[PDB]
Amino acid sequence: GPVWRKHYITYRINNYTPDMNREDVDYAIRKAFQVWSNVTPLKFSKINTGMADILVVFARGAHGDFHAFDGKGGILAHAFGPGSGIGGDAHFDEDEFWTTHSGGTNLFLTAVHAIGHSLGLGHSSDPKAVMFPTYKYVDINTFRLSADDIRGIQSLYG
Ligand SMILES: [Ca+2]
Ligand SMILES: [Ca+2]
Ligand SMILES: [Ca+2]
Ligand SMILES: [Zn+2]
Ligand SMILES: [Zn+2]
Repeated sequence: GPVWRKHYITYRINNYTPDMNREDVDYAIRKAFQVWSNVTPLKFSKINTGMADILVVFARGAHGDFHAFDGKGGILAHAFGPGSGIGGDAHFDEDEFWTTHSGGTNLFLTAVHAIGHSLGLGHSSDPKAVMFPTYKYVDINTFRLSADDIRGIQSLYG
C-alpha cells in the first residue's frame, strides 16, 4: 500500500511524556528513526515548528482517532501509514510508563515498531520480527531488525 514518495522526511515531537527526561525522549525517537534510515534511502529530520510528516504524540484514552487507548497495558502505541495529515503519525499511550531501559515499556523499541507503520509496514506473524504485534524487551546489545523486517522495508523502499 501507501509509501512516502520522497526521500527527506520530517518528524516532530508534539509533547513529552513526564515519565522520562526530555533529552532521553529525543534520543530514543532519533535512534528509532536511525534504525530505518540505516536500511533505506530515507533521511529523517526533527523540526520544532510547523507541520511535520510524522507527528509523535503522547496521549491517553480517547485522543481524536478510532484507536482510543485503553489505560495501562494492552495497547502501547499505534501509528498511521504514509499519507497527508494524520498519515504517518505515531501515538504513544501515556498510561504506560515509558523508559530508556527494561523497566516499564521501552520507548525506543516501541518507536521502532511504530515508525515501521509510519513508513508503510504492516504486522508480521513471525515472533522474531520487530513488526510482530506483541512488545518484547531486548537490550541494545541484542536488538536488530529481523530478515522479515528487512525484506518488508526494502520491498517498499530502496
Ligand atoms: Ca502526518
Ligand atoms: Ca495502553
Ligand atoms: Ca506515563
Ligand atoms: Zn491515536
Ligand atoms: Zn503494530
